[PDB]
Amino acid sequence: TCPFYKKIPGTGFTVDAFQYGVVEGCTAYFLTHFHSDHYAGLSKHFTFPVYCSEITGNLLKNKLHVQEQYIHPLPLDTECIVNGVKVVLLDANHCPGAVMILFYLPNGTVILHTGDFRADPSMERSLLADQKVHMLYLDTTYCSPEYTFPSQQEVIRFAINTAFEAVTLNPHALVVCGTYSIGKEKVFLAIADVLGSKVGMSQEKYKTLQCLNIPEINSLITTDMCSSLVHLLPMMQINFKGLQSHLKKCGGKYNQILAFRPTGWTHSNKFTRIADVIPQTKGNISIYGIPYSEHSSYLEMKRFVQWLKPQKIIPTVNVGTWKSRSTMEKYFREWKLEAGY
Ligand code: NI
Repeated sequence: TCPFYKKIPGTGFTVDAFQYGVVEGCTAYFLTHFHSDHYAGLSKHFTFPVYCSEITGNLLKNKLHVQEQYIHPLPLDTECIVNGVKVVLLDANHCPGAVMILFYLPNGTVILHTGDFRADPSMERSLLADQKVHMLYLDTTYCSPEYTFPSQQEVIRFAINTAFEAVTLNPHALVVCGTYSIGKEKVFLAIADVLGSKVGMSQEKYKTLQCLNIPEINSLITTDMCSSLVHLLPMMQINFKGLQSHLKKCGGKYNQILAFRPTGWTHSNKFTRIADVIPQTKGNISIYGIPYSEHSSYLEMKRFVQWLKPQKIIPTVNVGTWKSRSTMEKYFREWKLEAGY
């Protein structure tokens, strides 16, 4: 049974609600982005209309084989009418194709659903600037003040400088980057670019990347592993055994691996600056955990919400425990009292 925080009142609409069977009274199913916890239940046998971005629609068609007749892609930043209701899709600054959705209810209520997002001050000059929002369905992933991490720009600067230094010292070092979903593509693209290489990967991952409208992509990726000195592997393989085994397969082309695990937040963020991050090393293998987040930090979240001044907030993440729920509701009230709405 579909939970309440996935239904939009006064509409026939649900958001990221594909794992509950046919939802009573749902006439349109919105998908905010192509991450498995959100698309869970879509497949080629789905026969209701799906509304989403062009990119998300590319992945539904090619990866999950959803039939074209049920995929309704919408352009960003454009007022659109769905089943008698005005909607706008906005960039969520999450993974490729990820959107927030503004719903203009027939009774005059305005609702913003963030999907997954990383709040940014640039959002204060989108189409959100122009009108009041009554209800906010908020990505509360890191809604607590211990959740700090650097900008994405700082993290990429660290990774490029690290990779470039290592490979310039040793031209026989291989760089490996972990992945388990879309998002965070800048990590491996930035490093390949500084090294003058293409990124090598499996056919299945290359296929996924060909759906994402990245400019000049045919210039940056390849399935020819032998022509590439940046390789992508599944995240699960980014450990000493997995990497040793990979290094065996490269046929004595390489004698060292430098590997990156982009995580979200880890507790080593409570102590160590990005500048000061160090790898775990065993022999000729080193592994760096880097905190590349595609969700709001606590401070970025707070600033967006205090700018927006919603009358009601409904969290969409960390909803399963009373302690989590109580924690979030305390922060929302602090924010409201400090800013005066
Ligand atoms: Ni996500």
